[PDB]
Amino acid sequence: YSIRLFKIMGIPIELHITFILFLVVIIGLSIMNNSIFWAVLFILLFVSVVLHELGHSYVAKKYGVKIEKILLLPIGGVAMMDKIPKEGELRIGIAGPLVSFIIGIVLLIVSQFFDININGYPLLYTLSLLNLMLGGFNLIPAFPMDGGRILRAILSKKYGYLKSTKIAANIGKSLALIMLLFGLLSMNIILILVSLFVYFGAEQESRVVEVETIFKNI
Amino acid sequence: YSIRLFKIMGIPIELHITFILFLVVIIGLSIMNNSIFWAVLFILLFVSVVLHELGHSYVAKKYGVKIEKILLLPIGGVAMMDKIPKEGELRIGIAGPLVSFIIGIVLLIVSQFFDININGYPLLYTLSLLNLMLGGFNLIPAFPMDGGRILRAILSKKYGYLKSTKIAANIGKSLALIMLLFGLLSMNIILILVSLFVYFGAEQESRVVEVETIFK
Ligand SMILES: [Zn+2]
Ligand SMILES: [Zn+2]
Repeated sequence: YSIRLFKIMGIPIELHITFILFLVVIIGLSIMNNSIFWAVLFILLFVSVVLHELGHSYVAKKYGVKIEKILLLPIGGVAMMDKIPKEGELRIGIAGPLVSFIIGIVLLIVSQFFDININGYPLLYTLSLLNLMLGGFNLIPAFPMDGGRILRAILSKKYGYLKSTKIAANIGKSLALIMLLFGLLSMNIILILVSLFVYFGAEQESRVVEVETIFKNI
Repeated sequence: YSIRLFKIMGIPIELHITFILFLVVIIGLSIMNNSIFWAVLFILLFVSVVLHELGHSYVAKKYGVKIEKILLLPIGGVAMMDKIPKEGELRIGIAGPLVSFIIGIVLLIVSQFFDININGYPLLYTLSLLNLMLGGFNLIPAFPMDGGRILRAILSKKYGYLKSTKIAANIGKSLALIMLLFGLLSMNIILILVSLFVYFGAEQESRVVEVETIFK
């Protein structure tokens, strides 16, 4: 159950229940206390997320418009697609990080010649920063971050799709575990919570790929 | 210890064993098959790391400027320095990743309108990708990648340098090890190799006192 919002660049943008309930809790927590910008941030963040998962989309269309919808799950955003070529990945993958990087580098320059001050925080400036992280972070050569499909790509035709998958996927698992060890060691929920997303995000890849391979190898 | 190479702008530039071992693996890999590429890459990487360690430098000179040495790793650079002005951390740390990032994003675009083919291998394109990974990789909160000098900072104020360094550095050794077990267990040299760079990278950052010698 998603809720229509509006279509941009010819792609349906939806809001998942999980995202709405999540948003509602945020909007509410932006009133139970005066955490004003916290709510606005969440909004900017996901607006930015939209665009990132849009660039990803575009470069993809120019390969097979399996792009039906685009729903925002509280953990970022997912662009509902279908079959994805193995010789188009490397592009579709970096596609999104470019967009959010460019957007971030521009809004960054401009947010030094003009911006909007809300209780001080310069929306323009703030954003560029986020886009920059969203751009750069999605480049760590690991899974589920774009840099994972990208690293697999560069590797694929040399280590075989499954092994080259496993490497990316393995490093995720690697990073996640360590992240956990310290989120669990300093008892800092968010660290922990994120370590789990990343990790099961990497594993969900080995599983499917792997299962698949076995099925192809008859 | 490492091996002297050459200096620039009055700063000694060295090459940690990390790069020698990595060199060695590449030289050997260029005999495993009729390479050109593996040698090419080592050069591209090296060049890209230099630039990464240059951005780190610039933003630094516009501050404390305390740049005495520069150790280069295929991962990044453990540019040995001292006092770090307030806001030089956060900045000097991300300074390098941005360079590596922009350089990578630029050459990436360009390498779709023009390139240089060496026995096939497209130099510009290749490059962009290394800088992108080299940029993105250094965002992992551990040593010696840049995401550690920055994690130390955010942490520092609540634990203090001496042990606040150990923490990040410890995170590295721990991360490394695990990664090793993976590379070791799946016989994937790459994991293994990086696993080593990382580790000895933490061993070399987790230092606090170093007694050298000089012959000028
Ligand atoms: Zn993405
Ligand atoms: Zn660096």
